[PDB]
Amino acid sequence: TDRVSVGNLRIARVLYDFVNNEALPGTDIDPDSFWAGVDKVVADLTPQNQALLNARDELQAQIDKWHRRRDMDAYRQFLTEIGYLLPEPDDFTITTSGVDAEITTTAGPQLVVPVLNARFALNAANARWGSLYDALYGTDVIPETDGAEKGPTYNKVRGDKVIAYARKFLDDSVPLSSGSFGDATGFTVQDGQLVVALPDKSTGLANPGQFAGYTGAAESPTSVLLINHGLHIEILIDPESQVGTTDRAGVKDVILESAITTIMDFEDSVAAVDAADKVLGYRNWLGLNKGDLAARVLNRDRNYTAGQFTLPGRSLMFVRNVGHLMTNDAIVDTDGSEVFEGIMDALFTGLIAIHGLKASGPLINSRTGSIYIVKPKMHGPAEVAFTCELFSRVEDVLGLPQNTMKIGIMDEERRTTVNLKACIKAAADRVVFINTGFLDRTGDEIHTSMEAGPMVRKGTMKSQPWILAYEDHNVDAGLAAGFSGRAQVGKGMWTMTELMADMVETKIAQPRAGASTAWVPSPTAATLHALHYHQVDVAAVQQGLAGKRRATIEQLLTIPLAKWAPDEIREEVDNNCQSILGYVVRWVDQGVGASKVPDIHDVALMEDRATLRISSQLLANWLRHGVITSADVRASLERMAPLVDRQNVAYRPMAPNFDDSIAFLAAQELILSGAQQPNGYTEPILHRRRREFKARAAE
Ligand SMILES: O=C(O)/C(O)=C/C(=O)c1ccc(O)cc1Br
Ligand SMILES: [Mg+2]
Ligand SMILES: [Mg+2]
Repeated sequence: TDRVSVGNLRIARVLYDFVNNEALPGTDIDPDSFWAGVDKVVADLTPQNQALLNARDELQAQIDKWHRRRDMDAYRQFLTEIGYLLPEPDDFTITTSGVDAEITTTAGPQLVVPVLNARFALNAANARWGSLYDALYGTDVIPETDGAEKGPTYNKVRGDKVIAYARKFLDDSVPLSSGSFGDATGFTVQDGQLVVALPDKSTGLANPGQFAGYTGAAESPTSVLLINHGLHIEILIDPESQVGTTDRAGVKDVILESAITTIMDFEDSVAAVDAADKVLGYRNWLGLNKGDLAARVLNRDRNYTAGQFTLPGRSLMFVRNVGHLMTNDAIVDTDGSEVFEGIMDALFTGLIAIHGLKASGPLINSRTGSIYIVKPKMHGPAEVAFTCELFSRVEDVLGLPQNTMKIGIMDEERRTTVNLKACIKAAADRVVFINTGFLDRTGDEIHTSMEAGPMVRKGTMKSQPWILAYEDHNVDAGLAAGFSGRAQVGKGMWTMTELMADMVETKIAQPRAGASTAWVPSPTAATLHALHYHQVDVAAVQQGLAGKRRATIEQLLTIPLAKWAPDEIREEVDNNCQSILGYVVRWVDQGVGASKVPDIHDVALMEDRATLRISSQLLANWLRHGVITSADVRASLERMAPLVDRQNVAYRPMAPNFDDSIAFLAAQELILSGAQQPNGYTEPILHRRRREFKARAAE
């Protein structure tokens, strides 16, 4: 067989060769003891890994039959009875140490990209610094009304509104003692503080401490760096430029620190179903931790006059492993059982990250000596304990000190939401953030209460009582554990990549709730979301909330049951079957784990496996209570399958041959058998069908 024999494992050759030729050299770990640890850890941990998965199926099975009989008094008592709801520990504080300042202190956007896409990943690590002019001019933040519409050449009417918008931002972030940046006619620093020239007057910063440094001669600085809320603002002064020649202070651009941290993703935004897929990922992740990823390059750090100092130039990177559910046949055991993909990610992504700790690739990742892993889709504290013990064992195999691997706990399952304090206590010496995964969180809420009744519509979940408590309950728990100045309190993702006007308008709510950070789709959306953290003082908002328990158990357990006309239904099912179809074609046919599919209302939504978990779970729920039928679902399936194809070279249509499309027939499975996946997860059906398409295409 092609696989390579090591203890009780048969490792696919391509993985085995990658780890030996690319990963291990540099880490001073002997390739034979490394594989010995791998075989040993896997054999050690697979049992209670599988035990925990059975506990999900068991706890769930109790809930399902409960609702086909049975109103929160009996319910809450029954959940704590069966071990779902567990006791709350005593108040405590996290002890995680040696964490980069990006996570303990700075507040600001958090970006997520698929790690299998290298040029995206390059742009994301490069996204710690972003032009504000390009994000304002490039999007709908400036309305494309009047004579300010983007064209094939640069539009100057639009250009000055960019400048005026940024001039205002400068006024509301770094105030002058008297006057406005819009009437600014010169910049210079004389005797250590910057003097801004005005028409008649000359004024300085109201707080002269927000001056951080500059480029060029202090006479005619090529730029001036400013700080506010720990976030850096660079004004590039070069009147040579096209934009510089027009601006009344020679200003070329306004650059904001944008992507403070990025999350390189191995889970819901990627398709990776055999050992060849994971190694493109792993190779990209290795390319980043070395600092030699190219397609062009990672950018270097930036230097300033204060003498000279220097700032980070790339976004500090996390990785997101997969959770505890899926297996992957990149490794099989002697009788053929696929090995748990969560354990593989920890060993392999961990080993790789030793390179992002040294320079001999040239570029360092963590300056405090930590490795940052996000663990999605945990179900309770005991699942957190296991991830901890798993990381502790990987550390031994890899020879690094205990607790180098830190956790990014994802509050995206119901059983961790109501036991959140127990969860963070479990990781208490490794946690570096908690984050409301509200899409994954919504799919669990539906699948957990599937037998309770018909669910409210998808749009309506945004305002349901459970969700609102869930968002405030997380911030409560974080601050009560010491997260301020220690660990990020993080919130969820803006999916609408073309509505930056609405994003700039409404996403301010998240930092106003005390979020240290929130998730972004793009380097551009990251820059705009950064405007929100110059407005709101996240650190001050956090202190106004400590103690304030604005949420109880009963608000978290309120199930979004409904109580609709035959227009509101046919519009929901069609809407759903369209975003399911449009995501799954690119998923099954091309191994693309994230795509922008316009919903029914011509809104470009960025989909992943969480959003598809909500959609398919939803129809699934409406089918189980007879809101609609199987043939009605099939109708909307066939109704829209022509539409995504015109909405979509080297691509495969779906209509009229619905039987002969593994992508179409997968989407149909995802709904019609939707209810029977463990916790409504979508990896099984997607992984079996992705591998199927490959198998046909190889014949
Ligand atoms: O809230 C969650 O479930 C969470 O973890 C976020 C995502 O997984 C995600 C959702 C949509 C999207 O377009 C990109 C992503 Br990265
Ligand atoms: Mg999620
Ligand atoms: Mg302030």
